Amino acid sequence: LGHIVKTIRCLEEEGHIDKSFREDFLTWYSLRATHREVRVVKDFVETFMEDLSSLGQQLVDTFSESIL
Amino acid sequence: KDLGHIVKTIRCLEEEGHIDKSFREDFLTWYSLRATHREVRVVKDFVETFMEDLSSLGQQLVDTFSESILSKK
Ligand SMILES: [Mg+2]
Repeated sequence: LGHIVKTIRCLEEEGHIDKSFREDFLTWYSLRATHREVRVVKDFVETFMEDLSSLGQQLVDTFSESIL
Repeated sequence: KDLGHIVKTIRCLEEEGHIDKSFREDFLTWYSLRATHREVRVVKDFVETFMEDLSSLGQQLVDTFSESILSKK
């Protein structure tokens, strides 16, 4: 749930969604999203968090290689 | 403009626990003083991909939410 909120705040701060959407989405997610819809959201966010992790590794690897 | 994207990306990595403060600081030093033009290009491409993925995620979440509304009918 923390990942969902973080992601949504990031999207808002970058201008991809507005405040109304942040509120509506998070309310829906917590209280009205079905088990299937939650699974859909979680998979999208999970993929994103995995790609972010991978990016971290790539940056760390690039830095390290440059040093030796 | 790409510079702000790099800083955003780095903050994201830090806030998610992928890097620590020492790495962030060293990375900035490395980027400014030691990174080759190729290495800088590699960093910029990684960050661009991340900003595009973030945009895409937004669309996916908005579309999922929209679909959920329609399915109430
Ligand atoms: Mg986390």
